Amino acid sequence: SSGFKKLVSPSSAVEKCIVSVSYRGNNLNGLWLGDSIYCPRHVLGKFSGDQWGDVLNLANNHEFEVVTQNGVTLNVVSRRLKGAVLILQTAVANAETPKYKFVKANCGDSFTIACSYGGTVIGLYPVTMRSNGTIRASFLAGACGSVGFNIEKGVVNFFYMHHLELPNALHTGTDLMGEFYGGYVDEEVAQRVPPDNLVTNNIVAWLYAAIISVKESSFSQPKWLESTTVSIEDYNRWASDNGFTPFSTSTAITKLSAITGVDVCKLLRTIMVKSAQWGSDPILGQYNFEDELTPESVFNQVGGVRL
Amino acid sequence: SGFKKLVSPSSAVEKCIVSVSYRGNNLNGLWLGDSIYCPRHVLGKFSGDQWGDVLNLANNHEFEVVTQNGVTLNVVSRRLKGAVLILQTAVANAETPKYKFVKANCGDSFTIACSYGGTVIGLYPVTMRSNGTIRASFLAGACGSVGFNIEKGVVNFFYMHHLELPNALHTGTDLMGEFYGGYVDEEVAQRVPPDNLVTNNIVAWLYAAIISVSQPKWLESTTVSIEDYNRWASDNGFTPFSTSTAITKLSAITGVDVCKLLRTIMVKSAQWGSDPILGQYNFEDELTPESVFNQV
Repeated sequence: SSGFKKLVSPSSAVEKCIVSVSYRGNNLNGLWLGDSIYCPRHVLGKFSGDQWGDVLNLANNHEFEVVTQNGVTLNVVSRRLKGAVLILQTAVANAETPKYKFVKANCGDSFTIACSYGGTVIGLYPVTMRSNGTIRASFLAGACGSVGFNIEKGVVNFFYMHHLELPNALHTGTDLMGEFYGGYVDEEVAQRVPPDNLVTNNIVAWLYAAIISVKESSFSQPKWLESTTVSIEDYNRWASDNGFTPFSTSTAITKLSAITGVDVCKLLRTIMVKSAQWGSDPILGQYNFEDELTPESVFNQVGGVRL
Repeated sequence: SGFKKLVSPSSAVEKCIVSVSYRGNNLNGLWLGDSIYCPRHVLGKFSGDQWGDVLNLANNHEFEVVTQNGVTLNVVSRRLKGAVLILQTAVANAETPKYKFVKANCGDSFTIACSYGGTVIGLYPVTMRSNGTIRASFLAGACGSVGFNIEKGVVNFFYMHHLELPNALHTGTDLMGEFYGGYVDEEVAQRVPPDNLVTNNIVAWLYAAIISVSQPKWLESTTVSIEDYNRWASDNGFTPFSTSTAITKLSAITGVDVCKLLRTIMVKSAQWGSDPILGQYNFEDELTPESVFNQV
């Protein structure tokens, strides 16, 4: 095991914003910021297609039961839909809304999931936005509405809101503008589950981690680190045909290429070599690629290494 | 997997983390009731028997304690408890959550409030290893950072950072002041015993696999004795198995016996093969049985 962890953001500023939203026997989590509550529209019931708007018109404000964790019932005074997200307006604002921002997550981007049940955050864990717009989480009945976020420069960044479980340990949701990741629908129908490639830039960061942690107690470089390079332009051609995302320039990647000495390309060739066939000498104890440790996460933890 | 290594939420804990500065020295503290718990070495480097004499020379006003809100807390009395220093604040922390101090056992996992200057900048899970150490993040958070979890509405505080070892290893005490693994707060040579793989956690991980799916391509159909397995354990770098309520329950969710799993470990241990378990070719020993049961 390494000293390079998949860090989670502290949840103080988010917990204050999570509430439960109930509508005619349906229950899930909502996100309270200002005088707006964001939650998945299916709290309205098992609908589909163009039914939502009609259902909303027929639904009534007072039928939406919203309760804070402190046991306070909030009154709803207006309702609307943005994409697959229902935004309920509260009579009074959340006095402790933090500085926040709705951002769209890319492939590889990592963030924290506030696993919630009944409006209460019961746990946290990191996840990465896969290539097929899904994420690998640990949700249970009622987890719907849980948000994905991180904290950067004192601003809460909301990237995700959980909507449903696509069979087999997979889940999907929207950003906070209401746009589903990928293009899956909040329905119980088809699961055209697209390609989930292994993120290349996270492998690079992870390899830079193994190298760094190995150098701390050895003189010799890892027995799996190739000496021959390959081109950025070249790796991609191989990636698309083998299930790997396209390598992209990253300041974080740069930062620690200049610190370890190794070059990204020696690492890329390593990916090819070990992908085609993994030897019998593990990287950080593993005989399989680590896909969710990001360049930024590795760089931020490197400082703690004994010089 | 859709079993994950869970981290506990931190709001309640963040309201109790503070900044404790002394004479040049600086680190984190835990404020509960009207007490602040922090490592005693904030006093400086001392040994054996001198901590007590050193404390008596200190002026409570030399202890600068600041909350995350920037409020300065006035220290009114002090004491030592094991390797932990405890300061009394003029006022009680009116936002003290229900809590309990518990000693973590080998294999227990909890969350580290990665803190610097009294601020939690991140969170990460760790597990208590057989030798009394925990593999933290290279960015482990300053001394005083606490390890905890939440169970049935109560915050359980198990650990506090005291000293760093190479390879991101750390150790410290419980909140009663007792060191894990018998280490001491001295920058001196100390023996660091073996870090064995946690059997009980491996077992829970396997069940998570069975459930992630018939009887699997590597599930082994043969059985081993418990005392037989522990026999082979003490000389292969493994922890002695000790069944619990959580384990017993996963064994009921699957028909799979616990001994068939103990077998699968022995086999895969000396020679794994090319049959992956949860897309992995190595053991995951940090996913506890309670955590797996809770995720089903």
